[PDB]
Parts: sequence; structure tokens; C-alpha cells
Amino acid sequence: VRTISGVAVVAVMTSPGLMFNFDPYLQTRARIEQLEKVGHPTDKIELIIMGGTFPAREIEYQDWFIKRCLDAMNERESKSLEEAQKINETAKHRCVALCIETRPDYCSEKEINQMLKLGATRVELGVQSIYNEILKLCKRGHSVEDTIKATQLLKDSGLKVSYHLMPGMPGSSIEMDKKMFKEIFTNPDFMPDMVKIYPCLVIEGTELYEMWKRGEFKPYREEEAIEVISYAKSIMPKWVRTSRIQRDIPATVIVDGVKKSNLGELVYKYMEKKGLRCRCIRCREVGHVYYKKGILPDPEHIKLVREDYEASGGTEIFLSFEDVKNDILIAFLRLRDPYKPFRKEIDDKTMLVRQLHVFGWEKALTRDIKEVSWQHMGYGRMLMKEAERIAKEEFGKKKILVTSGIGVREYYRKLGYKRVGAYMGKEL
Repeated sequence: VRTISGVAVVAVMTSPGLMFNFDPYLQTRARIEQLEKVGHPTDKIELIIMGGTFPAREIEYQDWFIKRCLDAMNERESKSLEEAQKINETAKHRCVALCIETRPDYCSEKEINQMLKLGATRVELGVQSIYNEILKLCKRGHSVEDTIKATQLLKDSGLKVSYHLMPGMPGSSIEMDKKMFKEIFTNPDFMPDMVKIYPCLVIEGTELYEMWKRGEFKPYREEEAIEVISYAKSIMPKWVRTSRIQRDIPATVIVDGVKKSNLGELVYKYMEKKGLRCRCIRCREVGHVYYKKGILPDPEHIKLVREDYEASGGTEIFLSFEDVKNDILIAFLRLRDPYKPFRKEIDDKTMLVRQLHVFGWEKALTRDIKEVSWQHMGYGRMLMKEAERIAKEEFGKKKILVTSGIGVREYYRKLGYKRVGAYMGKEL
């Protein structure tokens, strides 16, 4: 069987899910209830806004949609978005993360301002491909230049950046896809924090369906998808987090393409056969290593580790606590020296804490030591202390701004941070 995490994922659908006529409150509440039915904790919630067009909707609609999702978490009505957010800072169901999915050409400064106002902590760009040939071929409404610019504006606003990517699009190839993944992790224009990967599928009613019928598009089968994703994972940097390889599309709607439901497991077994190692965040995090391999961090070998890389014109500092003998990731912090910020509260003497993650409670149903956690052991506070030290003593910055989930602001207050516009900030 699978694993129970301490963070509840609540994914909701915006208007043009079907059962609740896209009501934000009913979707959020129904998902929480459903999770409580099966004994999954719901005190910490990652809210995911699905649709990819949300940032293009009227602001009135966005504010209301997020307000009502928070109302369902707060279990009470609110007069406005801002009040629902204030209430949620101390509610029983805290919004610790808010991910908004969007097309890369709907990611202007104005839209980023609005997303920060909503409390967003992560933005998933519908990149699909980094090659303009492929994008025009499939009549996508964005360029690779859109993706690059959006990525930079997001990073320099302190937000986590996720790329949705599709191997096997029309016009592509196995080698071309492999090159795309190498470029995404070694070209500073890209360097995303997360990637969501799934091979391109043929679903009736899409342009891809039209191309497929014309004989223009033969989608990847399992073998091809496995080869590309296995390569991608073998080269993923330690600072990249991947999504569980899966899809919420039932096999009876897939005209052509990968139908089987265990693509992630197939990739894993292929990587074993070929001796391909995976060092990315999902592969090494405590809960996954315990579920997969039955072992726990060896405290004699837990160290603070640091890895730097150039991204979108600036410097990313990836700090982690890690069992370096067994290569197990316990916690990490993303610190950025920004490049060309535009937000009012970001100086040229400002460092950005874009993310702090301590892997916490986790009920591994398939192991005999069931519950395991690593919060309240000091790793988060030690990562923050190191981040402040690096910011002040190495980069000569004078203030540090934290991108904080609504429901996480209380944590940063305990560490001396105060609200600074959309962020939690501290003078160094």
C-alpha cells in the first residue's frame, strides 16, 4: 500500500469537481472530510488551484475563489479575502502552501502581484516543451521566451517554480526530449525547483487528437516514456523535486499513448536494471527512503550540506540536512540572491528564503515502525540560522524575506520575523 503524509493535498477546480459545480468551498470541504474519513491528518493543507487559466480570470473571481477555499478550511464565513487569510493563520486546517497553475504567457508582474496577494507559494508553468518548433507545431499559446521570463520574475519574487513537461510531443524524439531535460537543469534560463512529467497523450476533442488522426502524431508507448523519464531522473540535480509519475486521466479516455497506471514503478525498475541512480528530492527524502528501503537517517552522519547554482541571472543556495552516509534528505531551504526584482519590498540588499521544508509526520503503513517525524528537532531553525548567516556575512545583505504560506506565518514570527508586504521579513 502507499504512504500517509502529514500535509494534506487539497486540489480544486475552477470554473470554465463537476459534482460540486466547481464551488470552491464545497470542493475544499468535501476533500478535507474525505481525508478525515481515512484518518489522514488535515491540520496542514497544500491547496492546489487547477485549471491553468486562473490568473487570467477576473480578480474578483480569484479573490472570491481563494477566500471560499480558506472559509472551508476555517470552518466559518469571512467578510473578505484578507480576513479569511488572517483567520487561517491560526485555524484548525492551516493553508501551509498554495500552488497556482498557469500558462507561461499569463505570468506578468501584475499577475504575480495578484498571486502573492492570494497567498501563493508555488507557481506551476505549463511549459510542456522548451522548443518553439514543438510549441508552434502543436499550436500552443506560448513561447520558450515566455517560460524563461516568467521563471525569472517568479524566482525574483521569491516563489517556488514548477514546470509541467510532456515528453513525446509532436515533432519531438527520444534524444530531443533527453536534451531538453539536460538543458532544463544546466541552463540558467530554466533551473526549476520542481518538474511534473508525463508523456503526451491523445485525448479525443483536442488539437493533438486532430494531429493524431491526420497521421501527424504517434505518441510514446511505455518503452519510450520509460527511457526518457528514466534518463531525466538519472540526471536530476539534488535540488529538484519531482511529482509522483501518474495521471488523473482514466484509461478509457486515452485514444493512444501510455494507458497503464504504474509508469512510476516501471521507471524505478528500469533504473534498477540499468544501474541508474536517482538523487533528486523525492528519491532521497526520509519518508520515501523509509517506505522504499526500510532505513532511517544515521545520526552519526547527519550534516548541513550546501549546493549553489546560477538561475535566472542570480544565485540559488540549496541548504539541506542530510545523512551523507546513506544519502537521506531530512530538510532543505532554498535561499536566493535575486537578479532583477520588481516587488516593492525587495532591495538590492535583500536575500530571499523561497522555501523551507522539514520532512515531518509520515505513517508508513507497510513498515512495522509505523509513524516517523523530523519536525520539532531543530532542523528548520538551524537551516534558517544558517541562511541568515550566509545572507549577512557572505552576501552582505541587510534583510531577509521569507515566502511563507498563510498558515506558516506563525512559525516565522516565533523566529523574529514580521509581516513585510506579502512576505515575512527580518532585518539582519
